[PDB]
Amino acid sequence: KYENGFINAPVVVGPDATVADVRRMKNEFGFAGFPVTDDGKPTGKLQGIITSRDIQFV
Amino acid sequence: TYRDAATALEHLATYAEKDGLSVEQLMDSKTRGGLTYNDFLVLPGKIDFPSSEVVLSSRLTKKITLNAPFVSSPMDTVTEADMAIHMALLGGIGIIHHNCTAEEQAEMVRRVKKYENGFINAPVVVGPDATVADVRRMKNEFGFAGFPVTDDGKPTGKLQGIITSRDIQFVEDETLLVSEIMTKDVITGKQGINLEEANQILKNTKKGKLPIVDEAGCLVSMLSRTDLMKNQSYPLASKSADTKQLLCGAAIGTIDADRQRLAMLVEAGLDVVVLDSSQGNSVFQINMIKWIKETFPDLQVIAGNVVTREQAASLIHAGADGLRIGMGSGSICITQEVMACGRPQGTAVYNVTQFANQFGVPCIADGGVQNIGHITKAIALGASTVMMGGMLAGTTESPGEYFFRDGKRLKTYRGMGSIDAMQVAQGVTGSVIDKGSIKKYIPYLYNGLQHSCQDIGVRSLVEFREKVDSGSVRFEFRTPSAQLEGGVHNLHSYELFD
Amino acid sequence: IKWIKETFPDLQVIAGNVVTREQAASLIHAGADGLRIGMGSGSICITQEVMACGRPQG
Amino acid sequence: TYRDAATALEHLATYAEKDGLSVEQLMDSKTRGGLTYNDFLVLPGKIDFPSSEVV
Amino acid sequence: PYLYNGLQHSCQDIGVRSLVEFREKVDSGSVRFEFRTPSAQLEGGVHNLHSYELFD
Amino acid sequence: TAVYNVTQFANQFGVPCIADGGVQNIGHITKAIALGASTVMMGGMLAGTTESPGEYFFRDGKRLKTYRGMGSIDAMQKVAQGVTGSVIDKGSIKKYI
Ligand SMILES: Nc1nc2c(ncn2[C@@H]2O[C@H](COP(=O)(O)OP(=O)(O)O)[C@@H](O)[C@H]2O)c(=O)[nH]1
Ligand SMILES: Nc1nc2c(ncn2[C@@H]2O[C@H](COP(=O)(O)OP(=O)(O)O)[C@@H](O)[C@H]2O)c(=O)[nH]1
Ligand SMILES: Nc1nc2c(ncn2[C@@H]2O[C@H](COP(=O)(O)OP(=O)(O)O)[C@@H](O)[C@H]2O)c(=O)[nH]1
Ligand SMILES: Nc1nc2c(ncn2[C@@H]2O[C@H](COP(=O)(O)OP(=O)(O)O)[C@@H](O)[C@H]2O)c(=O)[nH]1
Ligand SMILES: Nc1nc2c(ncn2[C@@H]2O[C@H](COP(=O)(O)OP(=O)(O)O)[C@@H](O)[C@H]2O)c(=O)[nH]1
Ligand SMILES: Nc1nc2c(ncn2[C@@H]2O[C@H](COP(=O)(O)O)[C@@H](O)[C@H]2O)c(=O)[nH]1
Ligand SMILES: Nc1nc2c(ncn2[C@@H]2O[C@H](COP(=O)(O)O)[C@@H](O)[C@H]2O)c(=O)[nH]1
Ligand SMILES: [K+]
Ligand SMILES: [K+]
Repeated sequence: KYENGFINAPVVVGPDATVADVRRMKNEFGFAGFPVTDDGKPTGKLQGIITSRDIQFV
Repeated sequence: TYRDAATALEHLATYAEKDGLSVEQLMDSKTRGGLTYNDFLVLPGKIDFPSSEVVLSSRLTKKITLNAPFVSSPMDTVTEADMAIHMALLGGIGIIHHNCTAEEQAEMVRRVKKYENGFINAPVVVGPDATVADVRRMKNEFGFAGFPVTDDGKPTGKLQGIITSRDIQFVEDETLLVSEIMTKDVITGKQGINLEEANQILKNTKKGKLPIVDEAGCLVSMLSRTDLMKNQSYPLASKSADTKQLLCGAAIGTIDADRQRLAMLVEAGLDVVVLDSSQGNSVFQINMIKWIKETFPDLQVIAGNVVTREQAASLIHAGADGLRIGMGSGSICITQEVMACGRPQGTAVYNVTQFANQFGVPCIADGGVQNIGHITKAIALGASTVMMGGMLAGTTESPGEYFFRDGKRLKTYRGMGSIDAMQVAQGVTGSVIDKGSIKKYIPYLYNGLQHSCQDIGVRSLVEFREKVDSGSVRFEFRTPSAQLEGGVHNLHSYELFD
Repeated sequence: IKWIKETFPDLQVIAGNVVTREQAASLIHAGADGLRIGMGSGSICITQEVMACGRPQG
Repeated sequence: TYRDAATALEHLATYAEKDGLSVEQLMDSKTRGGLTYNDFLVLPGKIDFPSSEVV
Repeated sequence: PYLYNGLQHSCQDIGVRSLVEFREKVDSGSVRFEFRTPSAQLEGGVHNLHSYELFD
Repeated sequence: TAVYNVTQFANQFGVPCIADGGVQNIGHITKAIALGASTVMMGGMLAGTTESPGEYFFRDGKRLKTYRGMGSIDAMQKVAQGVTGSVIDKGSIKKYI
């Protein structure tokens, strides 16, 4: 999973998740590029994306 | 029969003195005299706070204060730009060596000052007629890839767009012009805006840069997102309160030629100068000090080296803003064996600072420092900061090429008085073991000093200074047997950080 | 120490480590039933070199 | 508060003795006695001449 | 000449222009001294190096 | 001798062979391939590099990493045919390889 062309089952986050949750996810995986789906599942409806820049200075 | 335990604290008053020695009694030679760090200990006190609460704010000079009492020595095997940059970021400061041409030293100072910025002065720019090949050559040279695009290719030119690493990153045709690949619509800040205002706009855009332009649309300055990141990652960084640039120190001699050298260092943005000498109490250095205060009145001057009260008085009278203490205490130094002249570092620090502190002149304890214990004791005896040479040699930020010998990873470390460096030697050439990055090593020293203050029962170095002078902090001599017992002993083998 | 004497009054408490008169007085006042003396005197210990803090054991 | 630096040389007179020991005090055994070269140092002073001038 | 030059620099650091002056300033108590504990002697010499290598 | 005699047989079946063990330098790699090996396996040479697990410690004035055989008692504990030892630091394999 270190290098991909098409990433399978990318890590995602729900809209109701907090910045605290996203930072905890960044430390764990550890990247900060999580698309946002409505149900918080990888197969869910895309509603946006959150990146490192988005949470860097929150 | 036995006294009631409830009377334990009250019974302490029946004793004429607190247990252990005052700093006065310790250094009241006597009987015994001429001691160094390893000859004594600081006795523990009362803990009523966490070590994380301990403040290590320290005066480098009259007007300069650091968040940590750590100073890297001006030696060609310890402090160049890389060293000085990271010392400043981690709350200390670096003194750039002068075993080099004036131009080379000024360049090192300049790189330290330009490493972090608030408003970038004269940012690197590119013209629209430049090629991708040119931009890549610029990236390699500076090297950063964010360049605003001006019509004339001057920092003061009319802004027409911006070129970033992402823009050139996967361009196959290097002949393409900047005008073709650049981003034309760029968010800018208006001239006259202050730093806090400019930063917010930058934070809102989420872009790499924020160019500042005048009403005519000409570039005047620029912000960088990474500067905000650097501030966030290094909140204790030693920086100018106005420019946000890292503080930088540099060493010079006291000959007439160093006047031109210093002028070049000041132009590069030097914040503090160290007059480098094994015996600073000279007419030569005194004249240099006087010349600096009238020529560069805003430049802080550290004089030295000194080890006696008389030396200190002489240079303080000359106008020194700080003092460098140590003669022969250096790991790679031999002045005492060659000149018969020097002083045990512990006694030197005490007797000099006992005089100098009365004048609000901070003193650097220079040489003989190898561990956290040495740092604590130096400060206990009156030092405001400690200078480290050998301890920082062999770190990745140190300027050296690692070589292998005796099955050990080594870096060369040499005294500035050694014949090799000058090319009667007062230093020698040697090697030191690898230690890794100071990004780990300095926080270890920082954390260690906090715990040391905690055990002693002081919440800051300011408090530490006060409680020692008042006789509240207590000390104890170490016989040769006590020192062996104090260190590792009676083991077949043994293996601090990481 | 105080919490132990009121919770487990029959339990003997040894406090420490200490090396000064003042430390001893403090913990004795707290109710210590015994004291442990030593700081840096340990064969495998380095507190004195790392903390600049300790005392010759004698 | 801090003393004025201009009074630094004048303030030296408030001390009973110069910093360090006299040769008499060094060799006034005592306590300590029976020392050799490696047991002591000479403290530095004031430089107002080049070493080449030394006779 | 190395010893000669070295002794000149040593006199300079002490602040005396000759051995005659050196003798006088010591006897008058102007030249000052300091004991060296065993720790100070180790600190005064080369210390804490993996290896090391005066004249020539 | 092991690499030569095995590969002289294995090459006839198009089966590539790894030369595992005894490799310490570029010369060993060359000779192993010369004798018929298709690749070389390195253990000790890569131990002590930054990308290798786990943590460095200092002994005898040298920066070391623990290096042990899978047949050592320590390894089998989560008749020994291996031992536990140490190797010097080597830095990143991004430079070493
Ligand atoms: N997304 C993605 N594309 C890749 C990756 N590796 C190679 N490619 C694409 O594969 C194509 C050709 O790659 P090539 O240069 O032959 O190297 P190779 O794919 O590593 O064999 C190019 O379009 C690359 O951008 C990867 O890790 N991720
Ligand atoms: N963002 C993300 N990256 C993944 C995932 N799984 C594997 N990766 C890889 O991890 C790397 C992360 O990209 P990077 O730009 O370094 O970090 P990010 O921008 O914070 O996501 C890429 O090379 C991905 O191919 C995943 O679920 N999410
Ligand atoms: N781009 C740029 N950076 C500078 C200049 N002068 C100093 N710097 C510093 O270099 C750093 C730029 O790093 P970064 O923005 O990540 O690199 P870039 O995105 O490729 O420009 C900032 O911290 C600046 O303070 C300059 O003229 N141009
Ligand atoms: N629209 C617009 N694009 C910009 C601005 N600043 C930079 N860009 C472009 O957006 C892309 C990403 O730039 P940036 O994130 O600053 O580059 P990085 O610092 O290399 O990550 C590049 O193609 C830039 O030319 C801006 O203010 N507005
Ligand atoms: N652009 C920029 N702003 C800075 C820098 N250093 C401090 N600041 C700003 O100074 C203001 C005060 O922040 P401050 O509390 O000093 O943060 P700290 O320096 O981490 O303690 C904030 O707007 C910071 O963003 C820098 O290097 N660059
Ligand atoms: N006399 C003398 N002192 C030196 C020389 N090089 C470095 N020093 C001193 O030794 C200190 C470094 O000591 P270390 O940190 O290695 O124990 C420096 O701060 C500097 O004052 C030299 O060549 N001669
Ligand atoms: N018999 C035995 N072989 C081992 C053990 N541990 C490792 N080896 C082998 O020794 C090789 C290591 O060779 P090196 O690169 O250290 O010279 C490994 O690739 C593996 O094949 C062990 O405990 N017992
Ligand atoms: K010990
Ligand atoms: K020395």
